[PDB]
Formats: sequence, structure tokens, C-alpha cells
Amino acid sequence: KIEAVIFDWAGTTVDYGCFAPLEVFMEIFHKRGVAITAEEARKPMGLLKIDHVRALTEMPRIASEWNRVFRQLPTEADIQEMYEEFEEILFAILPRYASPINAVKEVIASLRERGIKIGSTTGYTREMMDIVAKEAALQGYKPDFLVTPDDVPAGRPYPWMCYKNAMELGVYPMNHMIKVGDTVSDMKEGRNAGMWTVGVILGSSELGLTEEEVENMDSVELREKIEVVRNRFVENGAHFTIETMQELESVMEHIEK
Amino acid sequence: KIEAVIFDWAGTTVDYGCFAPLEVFMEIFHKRGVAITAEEARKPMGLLKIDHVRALTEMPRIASEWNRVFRQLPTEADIQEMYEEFEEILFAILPRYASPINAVKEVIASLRERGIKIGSTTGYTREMMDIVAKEAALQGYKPDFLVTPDDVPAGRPYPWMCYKNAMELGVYPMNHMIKVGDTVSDMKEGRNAGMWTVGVILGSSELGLTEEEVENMDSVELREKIEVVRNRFVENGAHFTIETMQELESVMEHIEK
Ligand SMILES: [Mg+2]
Ligand SMILES: [Mg+2]
Repeated sequence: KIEAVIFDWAGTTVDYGCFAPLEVFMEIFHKRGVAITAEEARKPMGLLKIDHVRALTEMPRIASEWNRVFRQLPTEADIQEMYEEFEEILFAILPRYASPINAVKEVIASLRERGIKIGSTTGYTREMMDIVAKEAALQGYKPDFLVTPDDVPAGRPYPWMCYKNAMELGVYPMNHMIKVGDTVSDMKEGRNAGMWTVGVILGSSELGLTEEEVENMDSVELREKIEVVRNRFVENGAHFTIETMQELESVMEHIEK
Repeated sequence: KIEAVIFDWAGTTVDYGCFAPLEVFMEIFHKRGVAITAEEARKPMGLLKIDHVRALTEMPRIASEWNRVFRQLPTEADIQEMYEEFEEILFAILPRYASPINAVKEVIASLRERGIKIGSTTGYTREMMDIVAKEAALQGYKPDFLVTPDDVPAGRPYPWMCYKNAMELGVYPMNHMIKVGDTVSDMKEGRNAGMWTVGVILGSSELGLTEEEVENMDSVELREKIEVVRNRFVENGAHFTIETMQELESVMEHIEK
């Protein structure tokens, strides 16, 4: 029944905990004397990078501190300067985050043996993806297809990129495909496309932890942050949720019944 | 609630009985000393033209007859040559086959007044549609969007053309769109695409009759042929069937339940 699985990139396939963008947003502000925290930086993590910045700008705690430094509130010009800077820095360090999350590679290998096609969509622009995809392929991961917002009329949560994949992979109907992501938007997109939607937890942008803090966190404590997200997913359309990609072929087996 | 209707062209919105291609397909085979019947000629109607030709040669009855006449099955060269001919003959007559089927325009206008999007897919190439769509517009019919196989990996039965229509009209999921066509390939295209599928009988390729033949036929005989086409559309996936486009609106309402 299931002939293809469509994977997201950041916090699903690579970039454990999806920090690259977080790391950058913090820098552009820190260098302006208005240092923000991972929480509020990740707070928006889900909309256009351009609008993501503007969001931080309108965050009362940040807005005030900005008006303290520059003796004035952010200007549409500032947003545009901070956005240009965001990209330049992101391009620069994107390679350092393009490593396949330790579990994933073997999983992909297993699915390909079952004759199951591998697709993918993303929030990163084609420019960014070129860089991310290149480093990931060297490091062992390369989907059969990839699409970015640039390829379509609009990115997430629209199902456009998902249809493009089905088109190229040659798979139909949409319920013969699974969408796997690490954020609310990933769930929306999956449903809007009429496909089986799943959500990874450990290493997601939602769980926001690094491999380090995960391997060295209080079990009880961690087993709780996992739920604030696993639940968070189902509350957005995830026909299912998995702590790790190691549970993927299992969900497939379930679905196919 | 439905938001868009994707109409096929010939036999559905224009060219009553889809006659434009008919004699060209029979002519190309008749020059080789291999006669075919309209039924055969019409079987693959709706598919991309080159595919339609290849499909004809695939047909046992025809393949055997060709093998017997030439002492070998049809070749890619044969196919490619007949196609080159098919195009020459078709192009010089296409303008004469872009007239809207009688009451279709009232329907369309009614759909628009209800805020419904109008998309379309076809088996004709982009070059062919240039002629057909131009003439159709002058005669008052012009959907919001048009898609030929030249815009996607493949034509019918694949649901690719339907997805582009969805991307353009910005409608999702596919279950919010209805597909209307006059052939078997139109039916398989709707179910494959995951939308509500409908087949129109009077004027359809499948009915293969002209307006004269339909208004001057033994009523009893007529209702009987309608039944075969009808049974045929369903047999191939149609969710509902209608005799004319006047019924469409009503089937939409039924579905909205
Ligand atoms: Mg992501
Ligand atoms: Mg037709």
C-alpha cells in the first residue's frame, strides 16, 4: 500500500534539534547588543525566515531592549538588513549541520530494499538546500528527490511540494505516501496533501534539545518533554508520532491494515 | 464542500462527440492497409496523442493484423511516422472543433457565480491546445487554467495534470475538487488524483454520437446506449454519472452531504 515516504530535512533527516537557524538568529541580535534566548528565537520557528525575524522584533521583551540600544524601535529597514545577514551567515555554517541524524541512514537503506521510494520537502530555500544536500550526500544521505518552496507557488503548509514529489517519484494516490517531519507545519502539510502524517520526536525542532543534553538528561525529566511534543503533534494531525525514525517501518506496517 | 471543478476538453466542454481525432486515427492506419473501427479508435481517447497511437498498435486485433500484413509487429519508426502524419491532418482541422457543447457555458457561469474555480486537463498537446483554446475563447468558453501533458511527467491516467491545476487554483485537499470527463481515461484520472469523479454521457466520446444522431434516434435505443456508457464510466471508477452538464450542480450538492 505505502509506496513512498516523504522526509523533511532539518530536525528529521539532518541537523539534530534543528539549531542552525537558531544559532544564526541569536548571532544577528547578539551582535547588535540585543541578545535573545533559544526559547524566544525558536518561538517563531515555523514561518518565513524574513517574517520570523520581524516576529522577534515585535517580541515586547526584545523590542524594548532594542529601543534601549538604538534609542528607537526596529525599522522595516532593520528587518531587511538582519534578514540579508541571516542568509549570509547561514550559508557559511550550514555544512556543519548537514550530518545525517545517527538513526536515519540505516532506516532509509531498509525502505529502499522494500522497493519504497524516498522523497523530501523543506523550509530551506533552494540556495540553502544546495549546500545542505551536498554535505549530506557526502555524509551518506541522498533522497531520490527533493523540492523547495522555490519549485512551487508556495511552501508549507501548502501540499504543492508534496505533489511535485509524487509527480517525480511517480507515485499515486496521495494516501500511498507518508509524510515525516519534526514540526507542526510538517503535520499540516502532510494532511493538506491527503497523506499519512507522522512526527519524529527525539531531535525535532519541537523537542529543541541536542544529542548531548538528551544522552545526559534526567530520564524522568526527558520522558516528560517528549510528551509535551508527542502530544503536541497529535494535536496537529499526526496520524502517528515516533520518538525516533527507528519506529517508521512499524507505523507503516500498522497503517497497512 | 467543493471548491473547484476540473473539466476535460473534447467530448466534455467542446467538440460534441469528440470527433476531431476520429478519422485521423483511422486514416493513419488505413494508409498501411490496416483498417480499424471507430470503437477501437476511441478506446484510448483522452490519453496524450502519441500514447493513443502507441496504444492502438498495442491492441491485439490490430497488432495481429499488422503483423500479418507486414510480417512483423508495429515498430517505433512506424509509430513515429504515423504520429507525424496524425499531427499534420489534425492541425488543419482543429479550429473547426473548438465549439462549446450547447449548455455547458450556462453551467460554467453558474459555477463562477457560486465562487467555484474552473480548471481543465486534456490529451491534446500544448500546441494543439493553442489552436483549440483560442477558438474556444472566441466562442465564449475559457476556464481559469489549462494543463496539457506537456507540462508534466505524463498524461492520463496519471493525476499529474490535476495536481498542477490544484497548485494554480490553490485548492486542497484533492477531495475538494471534482473531475468531469467523457472517457475511461478521464475516470481513471479522477480516482487516481483522489477527487470526486463524474462522467458525462450525451456528447461524450464513449457515446460516440453527434447531436443529430442523438436527437433523431430511437428513444428506446438511445436510453439503452446511454446505459452502456454509464455502466462503463462507473465500472472504471466514476463516482457519479450525468447525461448532460445540467446535472453537475446537483451532484455537487449531493456530495457536499
Ligand atoms: Mg523541519
Ligand atoms: Mg474527451
